[PDB]
Amino acid sequence: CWPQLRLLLWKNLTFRRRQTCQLLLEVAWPLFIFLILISVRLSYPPYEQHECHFPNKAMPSAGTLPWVQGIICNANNPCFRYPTPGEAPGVVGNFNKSIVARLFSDARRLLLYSQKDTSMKDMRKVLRTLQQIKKSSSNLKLQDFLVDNETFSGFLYHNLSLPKSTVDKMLRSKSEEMIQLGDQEVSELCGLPREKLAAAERVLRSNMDILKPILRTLNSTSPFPSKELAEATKTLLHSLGTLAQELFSMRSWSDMRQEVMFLTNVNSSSSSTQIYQAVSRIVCGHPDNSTTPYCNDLMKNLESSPLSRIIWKALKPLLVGKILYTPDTPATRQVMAEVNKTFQELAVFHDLEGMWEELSPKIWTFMENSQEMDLVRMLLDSRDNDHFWEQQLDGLDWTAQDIVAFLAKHPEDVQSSNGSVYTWREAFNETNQAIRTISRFMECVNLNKLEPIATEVWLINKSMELLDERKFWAGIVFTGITPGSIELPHHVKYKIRMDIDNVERTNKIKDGYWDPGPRADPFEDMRYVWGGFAYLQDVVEQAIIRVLTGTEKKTGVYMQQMPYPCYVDDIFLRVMSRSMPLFMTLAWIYSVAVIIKGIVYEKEARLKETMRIMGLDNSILWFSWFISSLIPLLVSAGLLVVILKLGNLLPYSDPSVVFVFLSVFAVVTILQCFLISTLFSRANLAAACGGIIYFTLYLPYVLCVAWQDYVGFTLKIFASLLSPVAFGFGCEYFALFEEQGFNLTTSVSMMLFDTFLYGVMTWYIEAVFNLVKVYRALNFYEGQITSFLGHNGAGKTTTMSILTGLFPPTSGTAYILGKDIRSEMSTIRQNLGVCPQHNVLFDMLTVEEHIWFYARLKGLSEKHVKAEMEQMALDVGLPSSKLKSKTSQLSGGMQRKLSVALAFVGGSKVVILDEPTAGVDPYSRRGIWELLLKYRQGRTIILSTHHMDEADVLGDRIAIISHGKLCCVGSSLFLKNQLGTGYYLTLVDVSAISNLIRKHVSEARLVEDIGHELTYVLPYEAAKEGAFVELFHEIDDRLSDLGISSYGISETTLEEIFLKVAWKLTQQQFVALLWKRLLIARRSRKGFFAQIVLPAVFVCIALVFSLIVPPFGKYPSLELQPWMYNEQYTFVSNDAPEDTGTLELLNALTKDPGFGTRCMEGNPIPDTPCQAGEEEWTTAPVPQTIMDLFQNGNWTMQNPSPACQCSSDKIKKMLPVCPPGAGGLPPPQRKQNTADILQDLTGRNISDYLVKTYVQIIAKSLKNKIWVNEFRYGGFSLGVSNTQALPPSQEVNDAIKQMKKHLKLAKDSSADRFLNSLGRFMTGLDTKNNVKVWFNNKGWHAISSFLNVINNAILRANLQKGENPSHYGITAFNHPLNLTKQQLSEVALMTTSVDVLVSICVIFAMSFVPASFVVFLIQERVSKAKHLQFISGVKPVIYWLSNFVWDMCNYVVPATLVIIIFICFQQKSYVSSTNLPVLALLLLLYGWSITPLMYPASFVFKIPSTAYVVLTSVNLFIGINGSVATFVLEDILKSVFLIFPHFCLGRGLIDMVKNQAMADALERFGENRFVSPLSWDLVGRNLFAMAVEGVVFFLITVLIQYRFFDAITELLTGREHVEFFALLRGVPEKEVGKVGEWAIRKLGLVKYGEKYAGNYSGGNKRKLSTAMALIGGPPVVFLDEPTTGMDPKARRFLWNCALSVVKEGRSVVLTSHSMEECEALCTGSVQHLKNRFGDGYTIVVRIAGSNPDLKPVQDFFGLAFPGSVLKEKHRNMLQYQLPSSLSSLARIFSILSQSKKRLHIEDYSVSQTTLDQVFVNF
Repeated sequence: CWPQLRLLLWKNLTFRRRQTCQLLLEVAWPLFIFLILISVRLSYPPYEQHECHFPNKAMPSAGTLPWVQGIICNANNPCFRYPTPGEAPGVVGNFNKSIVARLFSDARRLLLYSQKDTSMKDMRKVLRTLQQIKKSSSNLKLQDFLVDNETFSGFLYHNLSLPKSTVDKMLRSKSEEMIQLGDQEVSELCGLPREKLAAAERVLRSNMDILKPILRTLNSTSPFPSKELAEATKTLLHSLGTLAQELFSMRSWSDMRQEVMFLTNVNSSSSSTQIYQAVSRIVCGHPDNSTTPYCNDLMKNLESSPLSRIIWKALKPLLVGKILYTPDTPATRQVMAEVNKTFQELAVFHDLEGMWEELSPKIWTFMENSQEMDLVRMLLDSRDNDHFWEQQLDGLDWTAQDIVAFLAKHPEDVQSSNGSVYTWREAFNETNQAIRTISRFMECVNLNKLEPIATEVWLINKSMELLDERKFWAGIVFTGITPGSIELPHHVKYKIRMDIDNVERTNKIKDGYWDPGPRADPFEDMRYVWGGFAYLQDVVEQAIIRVLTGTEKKTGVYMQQMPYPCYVDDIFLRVMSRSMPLFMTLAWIYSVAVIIKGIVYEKEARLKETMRIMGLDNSILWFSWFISSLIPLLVSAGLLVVILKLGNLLPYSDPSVVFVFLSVFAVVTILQCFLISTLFSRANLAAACGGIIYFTLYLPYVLCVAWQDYVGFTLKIFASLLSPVAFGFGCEYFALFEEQGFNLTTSVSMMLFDTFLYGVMTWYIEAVFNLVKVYRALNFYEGQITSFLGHNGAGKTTTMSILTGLFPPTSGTAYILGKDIRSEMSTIRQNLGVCPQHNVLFDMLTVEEHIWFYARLKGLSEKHVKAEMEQMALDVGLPSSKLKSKTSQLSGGMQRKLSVALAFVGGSKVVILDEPTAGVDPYSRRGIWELLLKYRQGRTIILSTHHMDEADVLGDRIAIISHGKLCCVGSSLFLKNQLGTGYYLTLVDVSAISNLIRKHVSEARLVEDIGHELTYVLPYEAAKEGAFVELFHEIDDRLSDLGISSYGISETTLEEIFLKVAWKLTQQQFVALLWKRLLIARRSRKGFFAQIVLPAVFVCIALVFSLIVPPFGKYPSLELQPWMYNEQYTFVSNDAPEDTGTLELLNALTKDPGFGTRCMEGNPIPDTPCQAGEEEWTTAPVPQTIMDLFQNGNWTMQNPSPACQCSSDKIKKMLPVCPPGAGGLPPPQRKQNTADILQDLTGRNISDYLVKTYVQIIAKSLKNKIWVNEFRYGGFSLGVSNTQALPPSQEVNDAIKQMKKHLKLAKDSSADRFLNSLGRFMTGLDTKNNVKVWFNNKGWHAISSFLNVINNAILRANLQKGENPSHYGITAFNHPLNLTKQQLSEVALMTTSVDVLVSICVIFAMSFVPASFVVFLIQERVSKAKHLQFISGVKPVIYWLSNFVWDMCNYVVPATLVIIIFICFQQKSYVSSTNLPVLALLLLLYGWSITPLMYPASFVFKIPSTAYVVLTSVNLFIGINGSVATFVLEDILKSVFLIFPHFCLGRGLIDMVKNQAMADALERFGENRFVSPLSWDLVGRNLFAMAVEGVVFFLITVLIQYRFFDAITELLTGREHVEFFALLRGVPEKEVGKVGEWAIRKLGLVKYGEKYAGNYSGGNKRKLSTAMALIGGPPVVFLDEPTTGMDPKARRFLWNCALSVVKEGRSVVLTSHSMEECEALCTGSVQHLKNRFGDGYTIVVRIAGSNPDLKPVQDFFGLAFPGSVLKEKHRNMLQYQLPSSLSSLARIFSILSQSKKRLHIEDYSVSQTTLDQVFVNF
């Protein structure tokens, strides 16, 4: 029915709104978490990087110069964008224009040409002709020695005192001047000017010396004596011109000098960036211990310079690196010597330095003076040969140094320096300085690194002695056989030992949680390049192959990795896609906690029972709660969608799918709320535990997704028991579809199936947890109230159960319901109102909002609802509070009145009331009575109560039920007439009155007497009128004569007719309290067994997590390093097809061995041989699409790609790269073999194909969603290097040999060794064939395994037909050696998250027993125990001490248990007194300390069972904060060691320091010898003492703060109940077993109220409370509410006990809220108040037959009694007051008798004013 659902929604939203506290937090919490997440996002901006290619790295197998260039130049993996020249499929290489390479090539070619230029022989022959044809013909400035055939004046001239000229007349201080002039002025054609201007001594001698030069022609054209000599001169001219052409074309020495002077250009040279630029230009293209102090400061400067630390640490292991060696057999020694010789090819400088030193004097002597030197002097000075020089030098291309060469410096003298200073002297000094610098730089580099040592232990110790010396590179270990130089194993496996800090960790084969990226960081990620491991592997494999096969080198291995495409990374986005369920379910867990609080609060107030009683079937109210909870949850889902769609958080989101998924999850979580709400009662505790349980439900998703083991039906069956796991699966699928936007439909279907199953389970568990009634005959006539009483058995419960108790047919009675319907309840339920004991407040929904809501639910709007206000106008007049204080909670007192008024809504015609009045009796009860009388005196009413005073005052027909069967029924006087005890007369000596009353009338008798009163019983049935009329007058006369004060009259109250018809004391109290605690510990299984067991399982789970977890410091793994990891395939490209060696390699690859070592029986252990896959050339069919064959061939074969990758800048920011839209190039042919489909990329561009294939495979993985990881790890491409290389090695060696033959061959081992080393170095660069290897650092150890496999293939192809390639093979491992002291200590003090988690779990487990103590203390603290002991004279200090002692006992016992569970483990419990006793005392002190800390919590908290969870959460938070504080360091540690007051945090810190100290001790003892460290050694004692002292302070403060209901012990047996209640106090000593029995003797129930386990309904609880009230004899006993509660017969028995206790005499004090009992028991005297302070006597008279006679009865009542009042009057019955109440009862009684016996009347009774009305008047 829609209106009732609408009203339910209205009330739910009123609950959500009016409190105005929960709703604000509800709205803000999702907002708060979103603000935090946005802060995190803006703290982690996306990082976008372009695709990058990596420059090729050269291994030692390649040229040594490329190797050095690679280690120095591309040591950073720069990420050049475009494909580098080395990435091309053809010839590899990057350092083509490098200056060093140009220098080396120029030097080699010039050396080859110089000895083959046909020059040396040419000048040798020219000199021989000079010394043969012209012989000694020397023309020096003053020495013209000429030996010719006298052709051109072939005569000798000498320079003596006199000028000698043996030609003609000499003619002869006019002689030295011309000598000096000739010494100075001699040139090509200056003779005529010389002799024409030779000072002033001409004329006399000028003729001879000016005519001789004419004949001599200054040797201009003279050199033409013979044709052969002229030809020799011409060929020498040509040869030297060509030599000059070459030495100018090289042009690299000038550049070398340029950078050399640039380094030292100025004194204060700038080395910030110019030095680095110059270095990079020279080597590549534009894009501690003290051995020698010079080297020490050089390397200090090198490492201290900016932007050089990485290169410094890459170079240091190479120039002071050291190699170790295990084997010692002659063959493996030969292999190691081959490695040594391969390395030593670079050791060519020391010999170069020695040769420079040796040859500098020779070169200097040759230059200073030589016949050829003079020949070249005179050759470059002429008129004709100079033109030949000019045309030759500028012949090929050009020469700009012609003039400089012509006029170069000569040893004769210095010409000039004003213009420029650049001469051969400068070149000589510069080269000498450079050679010296080279010597000084190189001598710091150790040459030899050769040391063979047999035993591995010695290898490890020497490695230690080297690492601690800062001098070590690596070591190699083989597995050989007995000493033998031949028959070396054909399948050799080896391991490499080297520092962990310079190698990739061998523990993991992958990166774990894969993330997109190139991962090419050399500082810490790519450790195989700068650590030298790859170089070690290359050299060892090269030596092995060379020794085995014996062939030459002819092989160059290079390294490259795939260019990872352009991408934008958001690790934050990955974290969101992984764990946004956590945040959204945090919002929803707070929401469900709020909803759980609301629903459990509604249930606890018993409002569900009220709703069930009146209409409101379970299904419809459940649906109303359903919708009310959905509304806010759907709003939260909608705002979550809005926020995620916008703000650049989760774009590419389809609103429909996300919204429907969120809605279904909202429905499911609301259902989970309904499930977890089905077994809870306490509101706040229920909300907290619902939050905790939902959080626990969420946890296992992480482990399920991480392990993902045996995926299949297991996932669905497990999700059928858990919603958040299914939601997380759906979220991961949505994140998957985001990138390219098990089955979602199947997940939703099983989610709905789970929803329905959970709903039906909830229903099952919820199910499992004139009225006439014909039964042995109740009749409730229309009109007037109808009471209902009963004591034995149900009596009342059965009636409510049958009428509305979910027991429609019956409850075990006759099958007759009543109301002549018996079938349909809805109509009467609309017409029926029920007011049970529990009230209806509905939180702060005003006070009258309940009225309108109930009226609308039952009645209708408009007219009907209007009635409420007018009836409200009669209900209570409180308009000021109505308009001001609407809430009912602050309106205290009328809550019962409000409930009964709400019962009078709609049809208030068959209303039923159960104990309508309960509280402050007088005013509230009178108001309820007036309300009932003035509202519903129209039709049937049912009323049930136990006070039995409401029944008498109310005008109603009482009904008495004893055992279901009716006992009596009718009006008060009606039933009293036939079943009423005598007529009570009270007065306030005794024998005188006794004989005055008894003798006058025999029927009178005594019943009971107590001080200051006397009661008598006069039966009225037998004879009343005569006795009274003759008795009271004389009673009053005697009272006047005697000392009696007054008297009064009472009738048979309803209860009796009901019953008949139906210092050592301190130790004593301490031991008593300890006995209580021991007894409660023994019993109360649910409160202590769990507390003792679940800490044990928590410690056990901590133990298993700490044990099963693999060690975190175990780096070495002995990985066998196979080229497979799980399953994959690679590619082999036959680039540069020339059929020169490459075919051999490829056919060796394509054999039974395949790639590596899969021979014999499959030597690799894990992968097994698994020989499968037909060796076949084949490919899968290509798709048709758009005829890609020629579509992709449209002028696009080598350089361009079939498609492009769109920039992922802003339109799409996906982690992968833009998909081209096609499958790249057509799939090349594949090779099926060795269980992996190899690929071939012959004649392919490679780089683009690699990127596109990577994109395709990652897309396929995203489709299948196998936790996407990189598949292809690399490959290799064969081919041939550049053919531009200079002639082969043999040519260079032969040229060096002929050079040795020339230039005074020296057999000493100084020049021959140098030239041999230089030849070997030059020949090393030769590479007949070369290969390139593709790798990727993402797959760890791929580099090493690929080197292994490629070198194995090279070995296989190099076999000389000896046998099958299968037997030949190689293997390579890596194994970091045992760590040293420093890093072992450092890792022993690591974060050790295992230690943190175990400490947190153990402290969390142990922080519970104090919680048990606190909950026990608080539950006994609520006005039950504390004040009880106060009344007992406890001096609470001793009680606190006893509780303290018991708490520590009941902690140490769990302490012993938990230490036993640790004893189950071994390491944590060491045998001696260093680890076990410290831990035991640690736990004992933690118990001693934590429990006093939380004692104050037992004061502020007002409700038990929630302090448990509250303190648990606080302890968890404190432990977590301590753990993170421990993790703050990873900057003052002292501040950490200052927060002692947090004992839990301190104890956790002590646990972790103990663990780390034990680890340090064990590792130190294992590694070497050390002193035993004690746990307390200068650390433990101080902190334990300070912790104990702080506990003392906390105990003191809590005690001083302490200084500045019924007490029933729960889960306690009747025996022990009474036992302690006897031992409570009273100094029983040995009477302990008596006084308690004495107590029972007053209260009886030796067995019925005793031996009973637990506690029973309030009756026995109050019985025991009153029994324990009178522990002994006190002067007074105060009783507040002596019997309030369920009182079938407890009233009479308790009253008898109280009046007996008064009989012994205790002056009991009563201040109960039940007036009738208090003033019927207590005596100032009640009789005096009700006689003198009361109103007139109440008269009730009964009339039969016809009512008319009511007219005269009142008439004379107003005549004889002018002062009279009437309060009640209906057909045939009426009531009178007569306020006068004078002349004693005698006169009025007699006159009424003599009148009404005459008129018609038959029955009457006169009573004293209602015993409570006297106070009501006040």
